[PDB]
Amino acid sequence: SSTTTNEKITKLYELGGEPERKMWVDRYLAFTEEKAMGMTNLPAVGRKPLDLYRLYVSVKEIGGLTQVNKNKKWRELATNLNVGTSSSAASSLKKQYIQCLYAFECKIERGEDPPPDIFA
Repeated sequence: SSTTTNEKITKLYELGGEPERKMWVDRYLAFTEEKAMGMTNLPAVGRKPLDLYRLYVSVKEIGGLTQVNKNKKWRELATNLNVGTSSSAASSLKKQYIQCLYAFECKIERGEDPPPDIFA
């Protein structure tokens, strides 16, 4: 069945070269453990684990967060990360995409964007 990859963390697939993404990704995990939402793997897909980095660069090329909500990009990103592309893969990756990002989307764009003199 679908289920989640045996990989709880994600910073593992990137130890050097991506200090920015490994940090945000490490925080996302520290965020899930913060509310005890799941000390185990949860935002993992069929094959590969989270792939937040590959999903972050893909979502940007996709067009944004709103595009992946009405442009049938759920099956696209699903095919980009190799998960199935059949049917349930899109619906699964859809919930996994929002589970991974969404709250993180605001924790990566809103405020994260170089404080535009934003009250600072």
